[PDB]
Amino acid sequence: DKGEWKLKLDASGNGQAVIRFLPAKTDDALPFAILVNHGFKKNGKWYIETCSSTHGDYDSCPVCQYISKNDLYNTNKTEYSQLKRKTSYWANILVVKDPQAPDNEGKVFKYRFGKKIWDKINAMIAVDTEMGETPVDVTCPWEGANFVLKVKQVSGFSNYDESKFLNQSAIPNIDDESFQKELFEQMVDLSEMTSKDKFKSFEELNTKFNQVLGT
Ligand SMILES: [Zn+2]
Repeated sequence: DKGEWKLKLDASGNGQAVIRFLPAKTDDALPFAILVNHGFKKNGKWYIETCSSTHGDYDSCPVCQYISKNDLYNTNKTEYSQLKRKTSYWANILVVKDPQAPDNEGKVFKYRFGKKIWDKINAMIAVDTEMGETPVDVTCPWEGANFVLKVKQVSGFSNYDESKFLNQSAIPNIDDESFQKELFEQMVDLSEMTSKDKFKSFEELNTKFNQVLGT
């Protein structure tokens, strides 16, 4: 009821589903949105904000400024790991199979994910064409491929190692214009996730950052 789809886990902490990453909503759009941010707690307070480096602006981020000016990477590894920028991704997807919530099947939602899954998408296209490997754009409605989402609790964390892409396949009914029109219709504007309004001014961030660090 918000537009975002999530994999629902069981008591054991297991989850599986089949999703289909969708292509760019428009010709000048991208199938993925890249977002960077910071998230850490200090003095009983949380600093959870987007990082202006998402669009190459490190100056407008107080954390990056702090990390850099204090050479934390070299003077305090620990602190560095806690405060370092974190990259995630957004995409539009078509839920194929969702055992835990069958009502999602056949619908389009925005889906967020990390490097572990992003690499699987890229490993499909960044192949060795010198050895004859066939690249595959998994987001193509005709020659893309469904992705099986598998989660398992490993060492207390959600592990996605078993997630993988299946064989290439065209989306069913994709040739039907009405279906195709509705599919792209339900896709949300991914650039919206990285627009200017998603970043607070430097002064506001710095103010919050300082209260979190106690300055
Ligand atoms: Zn930053």
